[PDB]
Amino acid sequence: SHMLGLIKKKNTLLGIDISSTSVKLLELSRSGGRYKVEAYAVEPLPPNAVVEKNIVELEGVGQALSRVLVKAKTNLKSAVVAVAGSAVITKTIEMEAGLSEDELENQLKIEADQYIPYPLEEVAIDFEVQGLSARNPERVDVLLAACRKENVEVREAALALAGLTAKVVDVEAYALERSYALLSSQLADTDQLTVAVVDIGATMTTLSVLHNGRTIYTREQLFGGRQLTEEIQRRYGLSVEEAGLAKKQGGLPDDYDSEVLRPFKDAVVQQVSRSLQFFFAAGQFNDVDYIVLAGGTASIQDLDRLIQQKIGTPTLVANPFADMALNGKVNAGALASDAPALMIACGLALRSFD
Amino acid sequence: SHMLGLIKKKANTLLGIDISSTSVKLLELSRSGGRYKVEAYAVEPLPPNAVVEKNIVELEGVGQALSRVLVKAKTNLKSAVVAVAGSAVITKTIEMEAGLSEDELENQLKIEADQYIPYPLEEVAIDFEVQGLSARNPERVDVLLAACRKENVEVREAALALAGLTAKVVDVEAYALERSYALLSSQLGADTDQLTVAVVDIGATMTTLSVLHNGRTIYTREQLFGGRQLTEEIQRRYGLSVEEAGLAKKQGGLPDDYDSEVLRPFKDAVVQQVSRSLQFFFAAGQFNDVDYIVLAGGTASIQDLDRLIQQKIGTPTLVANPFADMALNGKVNAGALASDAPALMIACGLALRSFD
Ligand SMILES: Nc1ncnc2c1ncn2[C@@H]1O[C@H](COP(=O)(O)OP(=O)(O)O)[C@@H](O)[C@H]1O
Ligand SMILES: Nc1ncnc2c1ncn2[C@@H]1O[C@H](COP(=O)(O)OP(=O)(O)O)[C@@H](O)[C@H]1O
Ligand SMILES: [Mg+2]
Ligand SMILES: [Mg+2]
Ligand SMILES: [Mg+2]
Repeated sequence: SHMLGLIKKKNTLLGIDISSTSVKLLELSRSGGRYKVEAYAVEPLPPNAVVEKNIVELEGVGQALSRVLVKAKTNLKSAVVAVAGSAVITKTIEMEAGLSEDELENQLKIEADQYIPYPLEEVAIDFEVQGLSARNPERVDVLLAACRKENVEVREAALALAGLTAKVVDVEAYALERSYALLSSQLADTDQLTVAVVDIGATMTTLSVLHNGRTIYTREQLFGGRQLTEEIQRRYGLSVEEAGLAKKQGGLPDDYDSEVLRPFKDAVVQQVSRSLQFFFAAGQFNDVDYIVLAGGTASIQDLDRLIQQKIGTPTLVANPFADMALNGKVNAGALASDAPALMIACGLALRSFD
Repeated sequence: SHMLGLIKKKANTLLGIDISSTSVKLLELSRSGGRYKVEAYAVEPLPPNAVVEKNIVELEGVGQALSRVLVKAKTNLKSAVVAVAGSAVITKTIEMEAGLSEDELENQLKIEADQYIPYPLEEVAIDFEVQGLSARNPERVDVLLAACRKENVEVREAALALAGLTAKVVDVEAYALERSYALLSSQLGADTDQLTVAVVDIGATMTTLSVLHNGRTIYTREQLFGGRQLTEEIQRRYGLSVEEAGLAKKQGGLPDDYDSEVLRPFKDAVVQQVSRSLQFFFAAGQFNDVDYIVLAGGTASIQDLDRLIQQKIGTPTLVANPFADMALNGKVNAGALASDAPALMIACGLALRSFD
């Protein structure tokens, strides 16, 4: 009766991106092929509640999660969250064919130890049979992915504090690929291009090269928009909130562009340039067809122009909601201005439709 | 721990297999974000008396046709979505004990569903979905059950096995129609989400009217009239067999008297067919008009049949084309697909189930 579809298959999940400085919620639905944004909200975190990709203050995250639900105003209580790909170990091993799912699980629990740095008791294991081994029909190819149990369990607890349940623990790299596939309109078929996605966060910048939809390269750096925030704080005597608000609202003195924003803009360019060079010297690729700017920092005025000017590669700000429709309860202007920072959240929400 | 998704979920694309009374249709779709693509497509006629009405009679005959439709389609997919007719499915909402798991619920549902379903206890296939807490009593839950005869599932399951195919999903044809209809938004000049459309599927031995309001089916009527009538009229008049007459219909090498004595009278009979069925639906509810009439089925490819119906009923009419906004695989014959499009609605809808 598992095959029965006498009842129409009818199951959406919240896209919840937990970063170092904020919590982002996105809810999607679709009618045929066209997607629609049901709900959206962003909540700042208490400082040092989430350092790096690691949750430290559990209650602080839970509170942030609780409040972001209210502003989004949605009914959904199940969500998709993600761990960093840097925290996941992936390995392809071969196993005996003809094993049941339980037998396969038992063997993989015991032998995972042999394929993972982590101690055996602290590991969350995910697996997938790929098919029969090419060499030998007696064996199957098994994909194995592991991370420390702590990473899953801490996010479990964090969502629980907001009454939320993680139906799926995704990997940020996968979420990026899903939302990037929607940029095909904004770009030619995303299915035939080589594209450098530069996610410029607050404290973290990440280059992700995608060829025909699949990630083929990833590099990270401790560079981000907080650098711009801290320089506004220092020059004008503002707190983190005031300075962050000042970026968007633009109420700063005349010397802001030349003394603060442009030097930061240049640091962004140098950062992007070095990362591309690292990628070119890492494989067959000599060039990318496009650079897609992502993260809140990508909304900096004419940052895309500057990168085009200094690098010579077509650059645009990510907007996964270009073709989508909107619920009347969603602010079109707010979403549009925050669009490049919602790539991960959108990709997490797209996991509902896989 | 099935929350884990450390490995990316992928690769669950299913063949759309539309089994009718006279043919088997295969369609394979892929996706690139939201944009769909036609990967594979083939059509194989069925041996006579293999499928009468919606009932499979010659199992080996359907299996063999399925084997042959695979070769022509040239696909590596071995999993498929097949459908039963909605007339074979009963839908009922019943009230059950709360706190029971789904597995717990299914076992007990065998005993409880019997009172409400017109099928034998040991001969029924039951699908169910919990809706939520009962309004009458929050200690109980409302459960939607949909049932059909076990045989309808098993025979299509066996037919596919004979061709090395697996039925991963047994869909309902009405659901398949809704999925492919949602794609007509472009050609219809309006969003499928806000529109009222009467879909007239004119098959070989059957015509079916389906009214869709904002994307959902709110009415369905069917009759045993179809393109075989045209074929049977060609058979007798010119002394041609089923194959020759059916081939002549599309190719049309026929004698000058074909248009006035056979083709046009059939055109008019179709109009009479569509006309009555619409009046049935208007007199069945608030609706006094439909915005569009969508012609589906192979018989809908009769030239200017859409214009005739539009003029004689007064409602905008077009021939269904679910592949308008789709890229095509290089191995797929663009011309053949274009001419067979209105007959591929169900097959397209079945393949779209891969993405639900
Ligand atoms: N319109 C904007 N202009 C400039 N900077 C912005 C804008 N919107 C957001 N930011 C910056 O984006 C940074 C946060 O980026 P985001 O990717 O959304 O979170 P994270 O960096 O934690 O992943 C903050 O430093 C904020 O100052
Ligand atoms: N181009 C065409 N012109 C006229 N009739 C056609 C054309 N193509 C197919 N037909 C007729 O349409 C019928 C096929 O209907 P179809 O929907 O494919 O069958 P079913 O749904 O009953 O399996 C056949 O009787 C065929 O003669
Ligand atoms: Mg981020
Ligand atoms: Mg009964
Ligand atoms: Mg049909």
